[PDB]
Amino acid sequence: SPWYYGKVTRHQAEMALNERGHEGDFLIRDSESSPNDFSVSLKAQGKNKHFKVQLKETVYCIGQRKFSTMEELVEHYKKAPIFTSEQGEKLYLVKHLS
Amino acid sequence: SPWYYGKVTRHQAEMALNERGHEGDFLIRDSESSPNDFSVSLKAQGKNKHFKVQLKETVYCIGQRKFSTMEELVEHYKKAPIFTSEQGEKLYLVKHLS
Repeated sequence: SPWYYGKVTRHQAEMALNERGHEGDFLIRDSESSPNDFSVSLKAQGKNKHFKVQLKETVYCIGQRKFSTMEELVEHYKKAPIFTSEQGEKLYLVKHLS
Repeated sequence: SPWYYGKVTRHQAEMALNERGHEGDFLIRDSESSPNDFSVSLKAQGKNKHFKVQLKETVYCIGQRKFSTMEELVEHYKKAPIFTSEQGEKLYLVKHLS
């Protein structure tokens, strides 16, 4: 993800912008105040500004369950059944078709 | 994303499972019936079963706008202002801090 600078703090973002930033230069970093979100830190008018960007990450929903990644979904259904028949027959995922 | 097989149709998934699939083998493909979602196609009990997986993709929210990717967010704010002061001074993103 080329658009992401680094997990630098608000203060560290300012230090970088003060050292080598110019009008309109920006960086995108993890938010300190809200660790799962981001901040866009911008040099403008001789000052540094910070804008919060809230992330609602991906949700994979199947039946009544929700997973943040497809890998998690897959593993879950190797240990718990993805379908139980009415005869109680539990069907599980075993491995990917090559 | 190693977990994704391909944009094969329901019928093509069955053909692959019939040709070389065994009990518990599965593949994850785009859904035909709902193109932005997925389907898990599983061989179990000599039969092929298909399970819908709904995707709510990532949302990046900043102010009053929502974007599906950070790249889109960035481009948008190079053409429209990310902040307008009360003097009407429009601040835009220009480029990434190296």
